[PDB]
Amino acid sequence: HHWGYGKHNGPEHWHKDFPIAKGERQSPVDIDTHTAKYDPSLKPLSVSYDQATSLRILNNGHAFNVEFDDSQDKAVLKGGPLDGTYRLIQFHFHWGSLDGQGSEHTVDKKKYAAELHLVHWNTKYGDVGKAVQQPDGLAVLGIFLKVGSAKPGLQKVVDVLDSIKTKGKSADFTNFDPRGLLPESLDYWTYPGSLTTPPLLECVTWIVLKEPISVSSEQVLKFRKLNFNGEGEPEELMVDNWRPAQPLKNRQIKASFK
Ligand SMILES: NS(=O)(=O)c1ccc(C(=O)NCc2ccccc2F)cc1
Ligand SMILES: [Hg+2]
Ligand SMILES: [Zn+2]
Repeated sequence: HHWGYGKHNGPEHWHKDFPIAKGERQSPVDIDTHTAKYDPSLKPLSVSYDQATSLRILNNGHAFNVEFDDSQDKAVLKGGPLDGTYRLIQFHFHWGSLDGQGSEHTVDKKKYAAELHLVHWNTKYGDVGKAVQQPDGLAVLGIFLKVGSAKPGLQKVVDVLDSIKTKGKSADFTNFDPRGLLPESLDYWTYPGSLTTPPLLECVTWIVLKEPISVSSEQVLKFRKLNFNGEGEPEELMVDNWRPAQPLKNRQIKASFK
């Protein structure tokens, strides 16, 4: 039926309705640090989230998204391997039922507890709808989460999860600063890829940060209390909403550091 992460409609079944699932530039991938090429020509990342305007948070049945006002250049990503300006439209996470899994990307086969995706779209295309149809329409900043100390900046997100427990629920989420979710360093790996959920469009330039952020066990626990199902339907805990690593094929992962 509609896609999910369960036994009968999970990643291994997506190819039936979305042929692109077996394409040439699918994500996520495993980052082999020893074969990644240090590219000295990669420019540093430029993150300008000072004028970011969050609007709401919603449970779309696959994860929870915090949406931002992208009507104009308020929160943008430039530099790195990007040509142009990409506006932040939303961010979400992928997590597991256990601390030893949750990330989509792996580093030397190592899985993290979760993964944050800050989704941006190329402004030269006018709207996200057009951007998804282009090979460089999207730029997603990936940040690994590992369990340890608490992340203050993540707490506001954690506190409101009860208001959006089931599919379809949304809550006003204004004045949230995404800068509180960034690690100290902006060193990254980059490669051409795709959305990790259907439609699985290959329109993404992936930028994965080397340094994970730490979140407390209690914070991740709250992610695990969300529901895939809507109100009044049988409870299915939202956990393990991650796609396993895809083959790298004819691609090269570049690194901005050595
Ligand atoms: N996990 S991830 O790769 O960062 C990712 C980022 C954005 C989307 C998205 O916008 N989906 C909706 C959507 C997009 C395009 C066409 C139809 C849709 F429903 C999905 C996955
Ligand atoms: Hg595309
Ligand atoms: Zn994602």
